[PDB]
Amino acid sequence: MATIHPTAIVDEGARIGAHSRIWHWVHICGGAEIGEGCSLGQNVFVGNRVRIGNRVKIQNNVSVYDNVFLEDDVFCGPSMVFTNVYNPRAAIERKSEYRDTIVRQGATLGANCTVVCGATIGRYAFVGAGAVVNKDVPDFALVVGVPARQIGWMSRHGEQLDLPLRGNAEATCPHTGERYILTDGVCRLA
Amino acid sequence: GHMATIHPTAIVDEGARIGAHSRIWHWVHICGGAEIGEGCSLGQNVFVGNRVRIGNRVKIQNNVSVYDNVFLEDDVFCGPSMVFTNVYNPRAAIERKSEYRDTIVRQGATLGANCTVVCGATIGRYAFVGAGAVVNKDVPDFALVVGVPARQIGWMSRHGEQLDLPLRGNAEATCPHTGERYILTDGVCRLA
Amino acid sequence: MATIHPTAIVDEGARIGAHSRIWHWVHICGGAEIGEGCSLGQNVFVGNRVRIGNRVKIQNNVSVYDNVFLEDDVFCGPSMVFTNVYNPRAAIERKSEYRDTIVRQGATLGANCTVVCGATIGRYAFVGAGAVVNKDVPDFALVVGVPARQIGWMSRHGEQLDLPLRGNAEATCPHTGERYILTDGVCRLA
Ligand SMILES: CC(=O)SCCNC(=O)CCNC(=O)[C@H](O)C(C)(C)COP(=O)(O)OP(=O)(O)OC[C@H]1O[C@@H](n2cnc3c(N)ncnc32)[C@H](O)[C@@H]1OP(=O)(O)O
Ligand SMILES: CC(=O)SCCNC(=O)CCNC(=O)[C@H](O)C(C)(C)COP(=O)(O)OP(=O)(O)OC[C@H]1O[C@@H](n2cnc3c(N)ncnc32)[C@H](O)[C@@H]1OP(=O)(O)O
Ligand SMILES: CC(=O)SCCNC(=O)CCNC(=O)[C@H](O)C(C)(C)COP(=O)(O)OP(=O)(O)OC[C@H]1O[C@@H](n2cnc3c(N)ncnc32)[C@H](O)[C@@H]1OP(=O)(O)O
Ligand SMILES: O=c1ccn([C@@H]2O[C@H](COP(=O)(O)OP(=O)(O)O)[C@@H](O)[C@H]2O)c(=O)[nH]1
Ligand SMILES: O=c1ccn([C@@H]2O[C@H](COP(=O)(O)OP(=O)(O)O)[C@@H](O)[C@H]2O)c(=O)[nH]1
Ligand SMILES: O=c1ccn([C@@H]2O[C@H](COP(=O)(O)O)[C@@H](O)[C@H]2O)c(=O)[nH]1
Ligand code: NA
Repeated sequence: MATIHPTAIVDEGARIGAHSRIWHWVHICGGAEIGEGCSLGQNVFVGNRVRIGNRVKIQNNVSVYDNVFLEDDVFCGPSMVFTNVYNPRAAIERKSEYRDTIVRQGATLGANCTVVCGATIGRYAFVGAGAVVNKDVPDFALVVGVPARQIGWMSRHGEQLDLPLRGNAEATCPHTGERYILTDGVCRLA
Repeated sequence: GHMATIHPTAIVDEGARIGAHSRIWHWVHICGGAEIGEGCSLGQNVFVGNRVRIGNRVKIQNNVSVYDNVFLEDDVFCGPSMVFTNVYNPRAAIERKSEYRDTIVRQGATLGANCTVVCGATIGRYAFVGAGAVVNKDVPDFALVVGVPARQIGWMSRHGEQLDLPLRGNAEATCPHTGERYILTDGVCRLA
Repeated sequence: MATIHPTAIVDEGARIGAHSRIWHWVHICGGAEIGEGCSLGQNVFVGNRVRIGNRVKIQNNVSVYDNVFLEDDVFCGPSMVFTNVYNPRAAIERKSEYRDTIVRQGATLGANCTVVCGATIGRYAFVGAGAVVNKDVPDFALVVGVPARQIGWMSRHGEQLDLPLRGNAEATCPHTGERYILTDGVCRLA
């Protein structure tokens, strides 16, 4: 019962869950699987070998290529960019050499960021606008820059935690008060 | 032949106000609340939201989404695939319509190709944002800013070439193309 | 001769060679010349004063504006960005001041990179994802960053060569055995 703009093209075979919204001039390939309550903005593209979970918000001009997997509650900001071939050359087809990109639950991919294929983006990570991610991003990490480097940690709500990057510590979300534990430089929810 | 108006493939929703002599190109979608002035150009796959005002002689290149809460004064230039935003710290599971921040671009400013403006910034008159920069703080009138994140490296004339003015302090410079005079007062540049 | 998606608009006059594929909602202007075996992805734009060679792969959301020239076997990654006016101001028409961008054979332009007009990108150069190029890129140079700086040398195959960044040296691609010579910091096939 997904609603699909009449100008969108959803190829036979594609599966789109209930309450999803597909906007103007979107193309979804027939292999694609998209969950419930998603939103796909103007000119989105989705390939065949793609799984998108529930409540995923994909803004305008995002191309979700083959070998990209988005867990539930992922946010893909305006004009952010995925890839699936690491070292493309026009003369050499590298279909068989695709690298996976996995975006874990609740991660936010800022506007106009780019993700080099092969990276995993952890749960509730936050990739600043314009960043170029070329390594794995820890759960809750705030990363910015070209290439992206970690400068802090972000709570689920989306504000920085008073927690060092390394070692062992604990902190609370400035909004909800919920506690996070850092152990050897890895952040988790308590 | 005849002058282009609004390409037939564009979708201009009922209620949109578009001024005379503006050109709207292929597969543009303009929402019903928008207002767009005279003499504007909107490139391929532009999107324009409802809560948007665009002045006169605004040139918006391909693949720019002028989302709700973005406001563009006369003579602004939005380069190819530059990107605006309206939520500072988006999370898919957190509704943030009530927390949008306005982005205001003042007269004559240039936003280079593939730059990004983090919401809430104000871009000053005749500012120049280099290609690919990421703006996350206000940009003074006439400032030339580049980089991720953007830092000021000079001052640009209205004509669009750097002025011989220091970044800080008091100074004066003249545009050699027009002879227009600029005055720097404690690091703030104005046209004389 | 090309295959053209029915939603594409290819203006009268445009020349597109055999075995080319034009995908959804692409607009090609009537002065354009595109060679054989090219692929133009979703929402590509091609201007009038444009020559694109053979086997050029142009991914989604690339606008090949007037005064951009792409040699054979060029790869333009997802949402990379060309320009033709150096210092745009909406009040001043600068058609007459366009600066050329020439991309030489086999160069790769990574996803979401940007090229400031006037640059020449050398043969088999490799511009990293997200870079902003504002100076000429040597043949075979690997450049990254905003603005782009050279960090190594890429073989035709698209893997770094065992060459110093500067100086005089030689190296061999392990995949093909082809030999490269670095002379005063200029790399060429022997
Ligand atoms: C649909 C499609 O996907 S089409 C295909 C489009 N694909 C792409 O555009 C992907 C382009 N790939 C890249 O940019 C890759 O990062 C490559 C090919 C440049 C990496 O090349 P490699 O030789 O493996 O270099 P390596 O990863 O060892 O990096 C060397 C240094 O350059 C840095 N670097 C590498 N790539 C980038 C980049 N794009 N931007 C900034 N820095 C970069 C690395 O961070 C490292 O520096 P550090 O040690 O200071 O962190
Ligand atoms: C339609 C739609 O708009 S959907 C919503 C899309 N919205 C977005 O993509 C916005 C993304 N937001 C951002 O990137 C923001 O800059 C945030 C959320 C990362 C800022 O997080 P904050 O915790 O407030 O960080 P803060 O602003 O204090 O910056 C900390 C440091 O990081 C730098 N920084 C922050 N963001 C960036 C960025 N995107 N790129 C590079 N540097 C950055 C700052 O400049 C500062 O360093 P400095 O002191 O040397 O100048
Ligand atoms: C269809 C269409 O094309 S519409 C037109 C769209 N066109 C554009 O968006 C082009 C925008 N132009 C630019 O970004 C240009 O680089 C300009 C105008 C900012 C250059 O301005 P100039 O005054 O000539 O500066 P200049 O080239 O001397 O550079 C000064 C310094 O800034 C750096 N710099 C210049 N532009 C950039 C940039 N975009 N990003 C990062 N650094 C930059 C230079 O590398 C130099 O630094 P360095 O000496 O430490 O390397
Ligand atoms: O002959 C033309 C002129 C313009 N455009 C479209 O208009 C945008 C703006 O082009 P230009 O900068 O020349 O704008 P104009 O001032 O001519 O509207 C281009 O990217 C294309 O989207 C086009 O398709 N054909
Ligand atoms: O089955 C397909 C194959 C390709 N594409 C479109 O073609 C572009 C380029 O695809 P690919 O790199 O696979 O290019 P090819 O060389 O196969 O034309 C994709 O981004 C889509 O726009 C598509 O819609 N369906
Ligand atoms: O009234 C609307 C709401 C949404 N959109 C399209 O949906 C995208 C997602 O909007 P939102 O879900 O972020 O509000 C917008 O970028 C645009 O593509 C519209 O065109 N009109
Ligand atoms: Na971009």
